[PDB]
Amino acid sequence: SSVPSQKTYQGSYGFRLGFLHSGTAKSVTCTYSPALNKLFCQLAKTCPVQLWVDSTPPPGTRVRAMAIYKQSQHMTEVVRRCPHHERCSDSDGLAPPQHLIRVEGNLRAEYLDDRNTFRHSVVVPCEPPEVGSDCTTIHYNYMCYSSCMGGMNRRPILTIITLEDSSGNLLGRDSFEVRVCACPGRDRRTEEENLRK
Ligand SMILES: [Zn+2]
Repeated sequence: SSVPSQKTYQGSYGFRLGFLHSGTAKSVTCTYSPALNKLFCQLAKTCPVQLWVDSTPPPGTRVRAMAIYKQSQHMTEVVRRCPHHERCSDSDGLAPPQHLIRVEGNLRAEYLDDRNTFRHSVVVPCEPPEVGSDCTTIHYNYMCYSSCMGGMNRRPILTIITLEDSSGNLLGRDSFEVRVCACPGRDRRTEEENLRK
């Protein structure tokens, strides 16, 4: 399948992602490494991602998330749940069982299977920040381990977040690598040490 662009693009509204500072304790379920631009998270745990804009986009703007393989030799392969997890009885009523990425706690989430590329994505309406806040947050879940056989199979993935208008045209784009693993704090520490070495 053709490969979606991963080029960072702030666009007219100054769109970019942000992440909370969670640390690398053994108790951490989700931690983001700025040095690696990489999120480490446990299976099906809440991953809060901040959406930042310099100016408010029009009503009907939406935010889409999609996973692609990071490595050149695999980026044409659709990222999907492995044969085991796609048959898990863990439906939330909205997400198709094949989709790796879910949005948690948003009843207006929509899930797309692209008719031409067959890629999966999940999209929600963009909303203005609440009273007293400067950004909005989306809660994502990753429903397969990076290591799952017959699925990601230890291959790294990227999540691409796109800001879109009501027709789906591109307004902004940002991305981050993801590792879904049992011990995100330990793995983030290891990979940051390797990068230093
Ligand atoms: Zn799996």
